[PDB]
Amino acid sequence: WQENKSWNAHFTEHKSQGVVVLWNENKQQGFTNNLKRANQAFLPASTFKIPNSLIALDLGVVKDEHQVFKWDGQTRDIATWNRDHNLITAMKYSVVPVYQEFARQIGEARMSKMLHAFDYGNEDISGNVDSFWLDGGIRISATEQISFLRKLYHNKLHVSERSQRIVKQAMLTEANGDYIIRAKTGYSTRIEPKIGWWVGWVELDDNVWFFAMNMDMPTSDGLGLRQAITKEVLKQEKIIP
Ligand SMILES: C=C(C(=O)O)[C@@H](C)[C@H]1OB(O)c2cc(F)ccc21
Repeated sequence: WQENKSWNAHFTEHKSQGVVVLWNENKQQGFTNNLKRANQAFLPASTFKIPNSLIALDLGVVKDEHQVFKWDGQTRDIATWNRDHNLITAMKYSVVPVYQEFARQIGEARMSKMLHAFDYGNEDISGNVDSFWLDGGIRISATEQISFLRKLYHNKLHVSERSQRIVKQAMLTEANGDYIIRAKTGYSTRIEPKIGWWVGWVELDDNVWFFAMNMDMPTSDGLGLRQAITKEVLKQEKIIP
């Protein structure tokens, strides 16, 4: 691991504090601006939609990426949640109530066994089966997110190849002729410290760069900084133009 404190400039530019962790897959080398915070374990919030999706698909709770999960008719504050979703749109709009229902169907015994099989964070699902990743016991660090994502990239998690391919499709965030980003955002507001996450990877022609960042997020106004700050680091490191 190498520490690169120069990336703190990108946080300071926005009156923010946080960590970005990068992993160069070809070279098996990691870089971060803060070795301590890189290994600090936090609630995953909606980054948990990655493992939750994989488990739901492997147990048949989700049949495929086209299956429609009808809105339950309860009007919630995020307007895009107040409609029917499939796996692609539920990931895109981070539709908590869809994933809460998945978790109830999975159940606590299978959820716990799956997170142990995935070596996921502290493997502790204490709390409500349908909210432990928001206000229960599960904690994961940025470097732990990378370990998990590397297994997903290589189809090495303890679920089917199909489930892993479908979730990677559903993680698609950005693509152009220079790179592909597959990732998931998170926003942990229920338990201090309030933080934002962005975790995933950048596919290049001849390498993949895994990333996991989190940052203090005292209000929702800064959510776009999750991606912006990460992209400043990726640009500095010549991973994206
Ligand atoms: C869209 C989001 C994101 O891009 O983060 C957020 C708002 C969403 O996704 B999660 O992180 C999560 C958790 C909650 F308890 C409530 C809402 C969300």
